[PDB]
Amino acid sequence: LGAKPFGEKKFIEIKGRRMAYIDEGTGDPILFQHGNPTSSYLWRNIMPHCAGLGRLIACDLIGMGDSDKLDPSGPERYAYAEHRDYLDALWEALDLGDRVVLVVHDWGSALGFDWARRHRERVQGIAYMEAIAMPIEWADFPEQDRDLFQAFRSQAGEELVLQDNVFVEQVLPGLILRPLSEAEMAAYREPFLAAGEARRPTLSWPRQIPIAGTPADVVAIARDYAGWLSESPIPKLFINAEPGALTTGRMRDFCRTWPNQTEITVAGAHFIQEDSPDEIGAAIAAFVRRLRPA
Ligand SMILES: [Br-]
Ligand SMILES: [Ca+2]
Ligand SMILES: [Ca+2]
Ligand SMILES: [Ca+2]
Repeated sequence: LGAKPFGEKKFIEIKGRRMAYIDEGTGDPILFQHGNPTSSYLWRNIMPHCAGLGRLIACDLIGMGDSDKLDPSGPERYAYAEHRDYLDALWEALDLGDRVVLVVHDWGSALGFDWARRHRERVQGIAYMEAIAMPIEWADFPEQDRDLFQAFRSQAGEELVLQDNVFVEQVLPGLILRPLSEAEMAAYREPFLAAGEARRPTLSWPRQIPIAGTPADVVAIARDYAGWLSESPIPKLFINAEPGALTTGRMRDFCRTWPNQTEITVAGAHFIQEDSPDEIGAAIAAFVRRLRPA
């Protein structure tokens, strides 16, 4: 529990942009990456469990958290390839070394799994949850939000997201089992208080999801790391959720097939970090300890 952020935000300029992140401690980094429509804040009650286990880092994706907005912004801004271009340069700047443990969720898993494949030699371990593990079909998508997501990927997505901020105000609270506090909702809605383009990142993300073959570039990237992950001996901690949301059904069947993997299930829907922060935190800290004996 806790509405307070973990650590203090530091800033660094990337491709003329300036991105925000948390960088606490020393040693090999334990990289936590949030997805849509959150920020580093999502890991505020989990990162504490890893204290003294390494350099704890949580980056705010471009256009998200305290990171700068891209401008001009529009229907083509914030696609996956653009977020990766900024995340790659941010991770390079932070001098992470070659024994990085990745802790990912949602789009962070898409970005994390991809970076991991491209930089496999540098990856010590991967702890993932409610992730985009492979390209999917609509039938694999959580039914309660299926029509809503098909709507984000239609001309109605602009009104829903840019005008009404649906992903932050409806999706987020809706996929967390416990009632959030006033301060916790403030921290999540802060980067998107302004109607219009400031919220563009939270609409471009659902349009990037590799569902029913589109978009093709993202599908290919996901087909890429899913293939790789299924055969990689890199240690993995799969934090499964009940009832879970995204990583259930076929995708979960698939993830349960990955090598050298430890699994645990915690209570939660999608943004499970809000429902079982300590169960998740404890597990990750244990995972890292076994990966870093001493
Ligand atoms: Br999304
Ligand atoms: Ca070293
Ligand atoms: Ca429908
Ligand atoms: Ca709820």
